Amino acid sequence: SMQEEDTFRELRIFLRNVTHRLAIDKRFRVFTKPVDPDEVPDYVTVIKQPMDLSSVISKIDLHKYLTVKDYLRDIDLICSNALEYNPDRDPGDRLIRHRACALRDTAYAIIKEELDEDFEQLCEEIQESR
Repeated sequence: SMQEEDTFRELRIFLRNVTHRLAIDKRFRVFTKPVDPDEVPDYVTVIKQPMDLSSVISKIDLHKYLTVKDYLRDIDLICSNALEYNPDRDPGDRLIRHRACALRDTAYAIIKEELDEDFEQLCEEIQESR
């Protein structure tokens, strides 16, 4: 229905806003674009499902997220990829993992404060009906 389409549009608007707020945070710069294979040639062989905040915006605009849960799976993937690709005690690895964790915790904290649970439940019930 039109009302359901309005619901998913409202979802996309919310997701774009959250994603922008993550993308402008200096700590999360490393997560804002896909890894450049020229810079990091073994990346795509170790990490099977790359994800970044630019790709997240593209996916919002492609209507790939019909729930906040779906979105958070991609935020989680950004974080888990960083953890897997940079697992060493070295400070470069530790910094990125700390930032990856902060990206994830920040997204979740925003959503906890700003997403109405009934709005999410509505999205989920529309998605389930399709």
